[PDB]
Amino acid sequence: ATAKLLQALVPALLKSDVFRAIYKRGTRKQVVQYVTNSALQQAASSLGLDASTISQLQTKATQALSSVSADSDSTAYAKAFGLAIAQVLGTSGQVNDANVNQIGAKLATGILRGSSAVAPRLGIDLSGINVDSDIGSVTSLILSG
Repeated sequence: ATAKLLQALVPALLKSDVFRAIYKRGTRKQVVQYVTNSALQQAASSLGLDASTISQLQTKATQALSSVSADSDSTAYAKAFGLAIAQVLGTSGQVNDANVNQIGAKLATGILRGSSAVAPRLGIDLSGINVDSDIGSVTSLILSG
């Protein structure tokens, strides 16, 4: 399900105003790693995944983040999330054609909500950003677009 999983999740992250405000060009690497870890724990645990699968997701996300340059834009971070998620969940049995879009929407929901919950205390101002509407917009992209 790797292709359809990327096609659901990554466009949602690319179209998200929350994601663009948090995963900004030049963000300190430790700030990105922290928010990513927190967002993936929230998103993956919402799917009920076992702890070993979540650990593998966190390792793969760290490896994907290490490839993102300091001059890269938010688009490169969205792709890194997709790479790690598709590497861990694309072929194990957690995701198939019947649920791939729904899994993408639930992961996008958890990544956006989980990132927004911790970004302010890491110094990232989310003033003015309507997370509820942002999440509704990108899940609607996945289910209708």
